Amino acid sequence: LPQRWVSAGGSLSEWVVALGGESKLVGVDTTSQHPQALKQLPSVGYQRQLAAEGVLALRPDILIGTEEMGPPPVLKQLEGAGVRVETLSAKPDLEALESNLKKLGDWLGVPQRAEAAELDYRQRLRRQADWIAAAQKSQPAPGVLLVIGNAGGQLLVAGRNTGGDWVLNRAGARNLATHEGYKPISVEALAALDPVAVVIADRSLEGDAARAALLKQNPGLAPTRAARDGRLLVLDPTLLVGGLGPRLPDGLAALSAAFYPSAKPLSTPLLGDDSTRTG
Amino acid sequence: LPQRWVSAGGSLSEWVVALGGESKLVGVDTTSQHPQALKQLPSVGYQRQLAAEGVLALRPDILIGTEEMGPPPVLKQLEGAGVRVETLSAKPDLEALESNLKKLGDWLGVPQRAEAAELDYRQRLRRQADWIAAAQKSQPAPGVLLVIGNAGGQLLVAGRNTGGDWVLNRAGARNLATHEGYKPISVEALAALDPVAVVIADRSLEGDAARAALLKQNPGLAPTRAARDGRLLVLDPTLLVGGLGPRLPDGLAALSAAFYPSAKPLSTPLLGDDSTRTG
Amino acid sequence: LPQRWVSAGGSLSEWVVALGGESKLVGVDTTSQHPQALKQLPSVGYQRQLAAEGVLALRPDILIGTEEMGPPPVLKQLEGAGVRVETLSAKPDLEALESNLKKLGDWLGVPQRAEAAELDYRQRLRRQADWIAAAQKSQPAPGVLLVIGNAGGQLLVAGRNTGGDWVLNRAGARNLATHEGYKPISVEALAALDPVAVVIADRSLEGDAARAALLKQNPGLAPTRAARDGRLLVLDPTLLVGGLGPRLPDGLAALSAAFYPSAKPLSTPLLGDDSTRTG
Amino acid sequence: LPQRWVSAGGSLSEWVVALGGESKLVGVDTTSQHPQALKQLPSVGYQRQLAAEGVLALRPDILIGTEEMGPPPVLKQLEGAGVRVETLSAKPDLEALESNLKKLGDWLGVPQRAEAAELDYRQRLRRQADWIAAAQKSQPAPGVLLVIGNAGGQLLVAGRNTGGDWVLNRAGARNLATHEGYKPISVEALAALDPVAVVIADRSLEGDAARAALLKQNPGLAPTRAARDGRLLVLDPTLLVGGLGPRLPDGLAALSAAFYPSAKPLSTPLLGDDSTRTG
Amino acid sequence: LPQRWVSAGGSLSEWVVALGGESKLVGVDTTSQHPQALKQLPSVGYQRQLAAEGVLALRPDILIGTEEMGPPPVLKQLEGAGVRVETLSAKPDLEALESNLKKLGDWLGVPQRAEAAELDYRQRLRRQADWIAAAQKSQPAPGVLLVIGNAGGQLLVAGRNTGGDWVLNRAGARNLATHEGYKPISVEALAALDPVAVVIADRSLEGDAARAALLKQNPGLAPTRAARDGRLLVLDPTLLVGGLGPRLPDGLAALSAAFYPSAKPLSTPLLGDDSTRTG
Amino acid sequence: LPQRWVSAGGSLSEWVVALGGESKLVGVDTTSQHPQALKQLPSVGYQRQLAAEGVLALRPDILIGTEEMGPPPVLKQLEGAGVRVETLSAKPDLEALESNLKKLGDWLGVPQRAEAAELDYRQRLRRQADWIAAAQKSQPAPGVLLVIGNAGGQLLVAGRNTGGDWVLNRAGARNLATHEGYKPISVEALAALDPVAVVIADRSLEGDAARAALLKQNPGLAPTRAARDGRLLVLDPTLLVGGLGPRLPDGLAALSAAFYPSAKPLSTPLLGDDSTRTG
Ligand code: HEM
Ligand code: HEM
Ligand code: HEM
Ligand code: HEM
Ligand code: HEM
Ligand code: HEM
Repeated sequence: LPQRWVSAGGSLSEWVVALGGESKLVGVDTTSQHPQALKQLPSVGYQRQLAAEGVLALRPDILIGTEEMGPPPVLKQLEGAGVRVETLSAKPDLEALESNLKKLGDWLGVPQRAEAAELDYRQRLRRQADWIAAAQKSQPAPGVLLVIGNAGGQLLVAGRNTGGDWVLNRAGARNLATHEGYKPISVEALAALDPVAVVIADRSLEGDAARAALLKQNPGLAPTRAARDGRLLVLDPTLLVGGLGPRLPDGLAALSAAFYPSAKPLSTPLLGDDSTRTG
Repeated sequence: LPQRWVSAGGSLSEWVVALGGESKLVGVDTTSQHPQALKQLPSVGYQRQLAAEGVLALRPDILIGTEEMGPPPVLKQLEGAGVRVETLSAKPDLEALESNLKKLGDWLGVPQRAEAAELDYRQRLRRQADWIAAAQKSQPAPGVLLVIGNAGGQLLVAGRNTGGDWVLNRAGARNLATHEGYKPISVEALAALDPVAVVIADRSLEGDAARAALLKQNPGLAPTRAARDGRLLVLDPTLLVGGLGPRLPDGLAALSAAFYPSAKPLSTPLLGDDSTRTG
Repeated sequence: LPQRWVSAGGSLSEWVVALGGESKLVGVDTTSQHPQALKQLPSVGYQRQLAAEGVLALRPDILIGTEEMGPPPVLKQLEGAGVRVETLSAKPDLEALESNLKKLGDWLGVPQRAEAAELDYRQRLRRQADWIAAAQKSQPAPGVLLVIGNAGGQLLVAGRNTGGDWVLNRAGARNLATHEGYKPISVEALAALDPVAVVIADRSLEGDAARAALLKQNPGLAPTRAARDGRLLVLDPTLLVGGLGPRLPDGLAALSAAFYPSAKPLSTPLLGDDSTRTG
Repeated sequence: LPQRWVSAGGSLSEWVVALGGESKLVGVDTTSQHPQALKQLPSVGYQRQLAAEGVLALRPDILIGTEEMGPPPVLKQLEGAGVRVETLSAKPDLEALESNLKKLGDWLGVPQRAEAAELDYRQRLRRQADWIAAAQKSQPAPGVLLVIGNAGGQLLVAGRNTGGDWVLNRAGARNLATHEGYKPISVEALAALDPVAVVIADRSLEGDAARAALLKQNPGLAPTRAARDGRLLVLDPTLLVGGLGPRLPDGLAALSAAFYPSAKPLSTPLLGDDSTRTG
Repeated sequence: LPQRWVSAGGSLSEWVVALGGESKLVGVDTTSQHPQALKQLPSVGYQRQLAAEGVLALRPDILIGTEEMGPPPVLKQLEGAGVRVETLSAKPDLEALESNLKKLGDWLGVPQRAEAAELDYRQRLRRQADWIAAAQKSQPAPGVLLVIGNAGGQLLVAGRNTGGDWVLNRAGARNLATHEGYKPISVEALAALDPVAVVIADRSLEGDAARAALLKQNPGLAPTRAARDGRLLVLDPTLLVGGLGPRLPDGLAALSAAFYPSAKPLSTPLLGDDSTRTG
Repeated sequence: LPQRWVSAGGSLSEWVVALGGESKLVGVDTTSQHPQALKQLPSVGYQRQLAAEGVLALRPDILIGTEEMGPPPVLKQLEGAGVRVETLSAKPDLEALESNLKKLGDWLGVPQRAEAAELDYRQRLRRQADWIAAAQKSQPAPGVLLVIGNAGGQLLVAGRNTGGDWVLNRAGARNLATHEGYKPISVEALAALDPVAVVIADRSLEGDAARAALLKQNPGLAPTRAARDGRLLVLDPTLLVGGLGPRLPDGLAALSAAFYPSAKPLSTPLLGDDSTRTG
């Protein structure tokens, strides 16, 4: 069984730790910020732009990542250097998660723990769905948009078949975007969609800074119901990297509470609320 | 000499403390937040809406305030109740300051200290003006706007003969507003003015929250050079209440440094900087 | 259904938010500090001294408050201006609460949620009463006093039929005051009552500052068992404004734990404990 | 029943407070730091070196401590001065705890509460043992060492029949030390033992400072699996003074979670984790 | 020259560090809390009650302390064990300081630095005296009392020939106490003295907690001008242990500013101000 | 003159800001963390591994960096895309600095300010050198080592002609390394050198965490005088990237104070001190 692991992809790293493999992690990419301790480990750079020399320097027994791990030539030279490179799935669905956990469990030597993790996860999701069903008795599902930002610019809208879409659906909202994947869209169209709430995952900014930057670069969003009712929600971007992660259930609880404010929220930083208005 | 003082108007209160009369203050209005300890004294409400019963309860020997202290009927019933009511000047000029200090010094019994205060103040201002003169050798004075907000709404623009205008001029900027006093102006006109920087004094919000609210309610400001270059500066609103206060010199140093970024700033929380852009 | 709400009275505002009406609140009075976000909304001043021009500026569809909302002439001119003014009950009893929730639920469009709120509240109270019954098996109910202070002065003692009395009773204590309402009482009498504990709700001070101010202005309290055993408890004053609020249950848990120290406390900032003694 | 208590021995003090006797404590030794408020009470010095004049000055009705309370001559002169000196047991076992609680309950007048405390404690321990049994199905008990340090020096290893040994066993680990009591051992032997994890209870240092000091003065520990896998755990030293204390159950939950990382931890500052590695 | 030093007496330790001997300090007594790092060194207990075994364990080349270091028998057994024990002076005067610095400089090997330290110190004091002279032109020296407390109790008043008296005089105040040394005095007499300000050095409490405890145990102080004008100043107690220390000059600047509020304070945590009143 | 700048190399970015060009910076590499606001700008990745698509997305008018900016192919494709790529000097000497400032000043349009910056810098250095000369009268220059770490591993020692060497020399120390550039060296040799102090610049760790990691991976350093006397100094790594930066003067003041502890330090987070010992 591999003893020295290097992990690329936030959620993958969280899973390794969750399954008890923290002491086996010798290096991680920049999107791996949870738990907090992972930030103090050697860095191999961004997952989409791995540093070959960086991973080799750690004498890794295994390198794990998803489809979004690369570039391809660097991964190839790594394999040629004797490094065991595994590719898990970043797809936004339980089938993928259950498959990733199966593998991680095996390479870690804790197949039972991996099964228990899958079980607790689905249980959390079943509970989240039941809470939503009850909440929709007094309020219909709101139309929402999830956008990925870079200091408020270069907006990418989460369309169908993305982690962002999965998160919006699982939290009880209706994704207003009908396209596939993450794609840029004119603010004009976005404003026309008039979302009840907008979820912002910014790579560089957080809280009010993220909100302010968003409005600076996309003034058209100010006339949306989302901006008017103080519903520009800031989400922890790492929640969307490397496939479905262990913190999503807590994330869904916070989002669904914001989506159905007239319902007693579920029990249990990853979601900043808006305190400003427009009228 | 009066022993129990109640003060209405932020800057007036700061002066009493500055001259050593802190132990004589038994109550203050809500705009008196400096020094921090003044927030722990009994409150008589907002200066423009004093609570008669509130001041009487403190058995004050003297009540001080400016023209903006009121309403008139309440001040009258107070005088009729035997309370000594003094009215100082809130006018934005050294002549007024020097006159206010003269009186405060006398009622406090420290005429010499009051003179020294006037002297240090003007010295600070002379130094600020010389720094600006040198700074304008490599950069011309920027056109700027100062706005008073309420959670980003109900914008009042500081025109000529206001504390806001005095502050912009003393900090080396050109007030773009040509009207008199504080008046509401359409965002359309404001955006047309295209300020290099915008100074925001919000009664309820601070930092990025203030910026975000401002943009939400006034989307048109996003296309100004101010928003584009990350120059929506947030100023401590108390710096503009009750006439010229003792903290303005430090305030001018921060503003002038932001107005002439290519000059080594002057020596020495009251000014939050912008970190977002638009491009 | 009203879309823009202005609320006067801490507890009322908390309820609107609790029922999911936060995005409909456009302004609140100074006693509305919970949740924290409410402090960033436009302010209409103190509930007992509303600013007419202040509420009108917000174009409110409805203004809610209790009997303690005023003054009367200002509320009248508001009604004459077309503003819908509703008056709920501030009375210290479940009948009033259940009636306030009924109305809020209707004007908010969530009658079921309001019913669920009433249900959870009474359940919390039933649980608090059972815990007390069990706790009184090893210790008798302590005689206590609840005082409202202003920077430690102008003390008002909570007598019968006040929110303070309701809170003392519901927390398992015996209110030593036999008068009706909130009334000033000489420290001499208060010290004679010799409370086992004293609860202080100060408008301006908190923690040790509140304790120190209390003792400075009322030296006679130092010889009470309360002062001797380090039981000058500081309570969040907003818990007593605008009728019975949603945070009282958590407040009762903290108080009852302090009142019966030999009992395992109930599950779950609003109550500062004393660490000083006298002997 | 005694009204003024002076307590020597961290855990004893915690118990007095836990049973509701906080207002009866007029003084404590330096190892009594929990709850936090106990640090603000008069100090009688270190438990092993009590200040006679220090306790007498407090006019105590009773002085409680364990075998480790002294020196003997000082305790004697105290008894001769009329002070009631009680000696409880510091022995690392439930029989001793149950006997200490029995006495404290009686002198405090809350025999029932003391019984309930014993009951909750054993219940917590039964639950901890069951969790461990389940955790050992996928992982065998790890060999561990517990050391008491002084700014990383003067290391004492917890052998058999010590609170440290009790804590390691109850948390699911195997104490690698075979000696009796706390004894100094050469780092050479300690490194040879090659612990999977090392628990450090430092009197002066905490967190990374404690780790760094430990390695500075005992370089040989760097080659242990504990140092390599980032498992130099820092434990709150007060958890080991004055017999079995009320916080141990929470302490065991944290330790056992660190000892069996592949198990979902138990529900609920006293244990700092290691983030550094060696490879 | 000695390489391993153990120091008893706050101010002595500060001097060793100030002269550059920090790396030579291997242990200190509990009153040595400055700089902050000294708290992380091995502890030898309280200066007046040194732990023989504690110092020996550190293999010290030298042990330094003042007259207040003891007890005598422990110091004797230490000398008999080969430990070099030096006794400096704790007397409240420059002659003593200059003599202590002379010795420390020699044993540390930096005679010139010690001379420079004496020079800077006296210069600081000359500047403090000149500032006071100018301040007394508009205000006469206030009568003040300095008290040493233990969680607000066991009050010792600083009389003539004490560090407390030296500090009051050097800060521009008149010590109202006419006795010699530190002695207990009835609150009745203390209140009669009616100090303009009271300086409290509490061993266990700080800030408002110290104030509250003081008033609880000495209610009579509430009617003093000091309590009425919010002038119960809390001083860092370590400033008074082990003779004249390097932080006194900064301490004098803060005190003199509080004593002459109508004077612009001198340039540059050791003095907490009072925010409560009585009227 | 270029309006949109992207900067790679910490010190270069600091200079642009220092000269007043902050509003012209639209993106920076990961080593640009000062001022703090630069962390909120879009990221182009690590300087040695720039993201082509990342810079192009910002529509930059100019890209600045040093020799260490790359890789080469990416810079080439950038030039081919019309991006103006400038290469400044990272060499550790004033000639290089003065040349970089000359260029930055010109492209920014503030040649005079750039000259003033060069002037203030050299003045700071002249003052630092004079302070050292005086300090060496009572103490000889200490032999020191500066190491660059990665979570305490992969140690690179700063030899001749490196920013690390420049910093050690300018701070009054003697670099014990005789090799050229940054090179790995066995801990055996490093320990043999027996440095009086060791300066650690860790890419991932800070403070005690950095110290602990260093000792874990390099146990041999524990027997050095540096470890024994608590002189493992942690330096802000960004101070060594992108050539000589504006914060070095403050950095030199802190280091030289640590190198000559018996000298009164110079006036004015970038240097963490060691509090642990070995003996
Ligand atoms: C906080 C500042 C710094 C950060 C964030 C940083 C980050 C990185 C990253 C992400 C890598 C790729 C992974 C790896 O190979 O380790 C790297 C490589 C490297 N870094 Fe840095 N670095 C910093 C400071 C420095 C400094 C001060 C030096 C020392 C002169 C340095 C020298 C190197 C070297 C030699 C490499 C190898 C690859 C190459 O040079 O092309 N870095 N750094
Ligand atoms: C944090 C919450 C509170 C704030 C911010 C607040 C603030 C104020 C202010 C500004 C005044 C006017 C000045 C004065 O006359 O003292 C006032 C008056 C008054 N307050 Fe409050 N108050 C609070 C809580 C309470 C509570 C809990 C009570 C007790 C039942 C109360 C009873 C009164 C009374 C009796 C007056 C006299 C005037 C009147 O009742 O119309 N207040 N308050
Ligand atoms: C932090 C400081 C300040 C606080 C706490 C404060 C608070 C208030 C409050 C509570 C009201 C009543 C509600 C309303 O009508 O909006 C009010 C009204 C008003 N305030 Fe202030 N204010 C502050 C600063 C200022 C400043 C700097 C100006 C600008 C010159 C200003 C101008 C006004 C005006 C024009 C009104 C309308 C009513 C009147 O002027 O009589 N306020 N303020
Ligand atoms: C933060 C600094 C201080 C600490 C930590 C401290 C601690 C202690 C402790 C633990 C005791 C033993 C218990 C007792 O008898 O109360 C004690 C006793 C005593 N302390 Fe201190 N002390 C400090 C400052 C002072 C100061 C400034 C004075 C005043 C001149 C002082 C005068 C005394 C006296 C008179 C005793 C009685 C026993 C004797 O003097 O031998 N202490 N102290
Ligand atoms: C935070 C808690 C603790 C504090 C504040 C503390 C403090 C002290 C002090 C001040 C001394 C005297 C100086 C010396 O000889 O080192 C001492 C001695 C000693 N301590 Fe503690 N201690 C603590 C925890 C412990 C623990 C958990 C043990 C381990 C079983 C322990 C065992 C000893 C021993 C063996 C001595 C030698 C003298 C004797 O036992 O009589 N201490 N301690
Ligand atoms: C906190 C987490 C994240 C960090 C630290 C991060 C960082 C980066 C960096 C440094 C770049 C290179 C510069 C650039 O082209 O902008 C980049 C590119 C990119 N990132 Fe991320 N990223 C994060 C999250 C995400 C998420 C959630 C998405 C959305 C699905 C995403 C999608 C992309 C895309 C599409 C690119 C373009 C290049 C490519 O895909 O190969 N990133 N990111």
